[PDB]
Amino acid sequence: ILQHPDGTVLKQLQPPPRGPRELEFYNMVYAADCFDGVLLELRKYLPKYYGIWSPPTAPNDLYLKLEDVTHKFNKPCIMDVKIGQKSYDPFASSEKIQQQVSKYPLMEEIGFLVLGMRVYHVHSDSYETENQHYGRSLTKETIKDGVSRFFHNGYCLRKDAVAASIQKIEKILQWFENQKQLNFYASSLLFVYEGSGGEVEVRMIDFAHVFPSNTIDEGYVYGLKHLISVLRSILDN
Ligand SMILES: Cc1cc(C)cc(-c2onc3ccc(/C=C/C(=O)O)cc23)c1
Repeated sequence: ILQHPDGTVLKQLQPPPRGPRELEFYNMVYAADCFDGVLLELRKYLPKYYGIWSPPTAPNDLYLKLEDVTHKFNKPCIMDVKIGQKSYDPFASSEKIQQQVSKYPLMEEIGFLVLGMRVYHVHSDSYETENQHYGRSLTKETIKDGVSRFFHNGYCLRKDAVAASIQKIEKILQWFENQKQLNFYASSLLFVYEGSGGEVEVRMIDFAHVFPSNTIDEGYVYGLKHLISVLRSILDN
């Protein structure tokens, strides 16, 4: 993720087939001739897409130019949460499935995985960051506290941002409960709230493993519902 002063991020296409699939996902959703109500609604929950971008002198080098969802924040607090029971896709080999399940064997049980967070602390005027190993450490016993950490600014628990997050996730959940044409594996929700101020963003990202489907995305829904339940329990802290 390259953050550009103009309010965008550049995301480099991952190696094939992942990068190409993500490009084609954005292209389908943001097709200027799209009249599919499901895809038109989905746009609300993605970063705005500004098309494929390559350096003037390097057409080999493929990026997605995307909206920087954090741009309108002063001190953005950022959490990336992978959603679903499976982070392997329907065409994974047995080895690929193990690779993926072994990354976090609780994925089936919990339905989400914190990929990281960046949390502004007011008292120190500083950020604390958690990496992939944080979320992968979390168990049924510690997931609630693990998520809570995102909404603690070193003085209070930001229950406003928690409530706002539930409300925005609910709209995404509603989108998933009214579509049976896409299934999303290893995709994430990006949570942003203002650390320095009620603004909150919850957007879907990471579409290297979105596939056509004829079913509800039950794994994604499970994850959304479990994540909401956790956030809801945090409101009782
Ligand atoms: C500073 C910072 C940190 C992180 C983790 C994400 C972002 C971020 O802000 N707007 C973002 C928009 C998109 C993506 C990735 C999209 C994809 O994989 O499809 C990431 C973003 C910004």
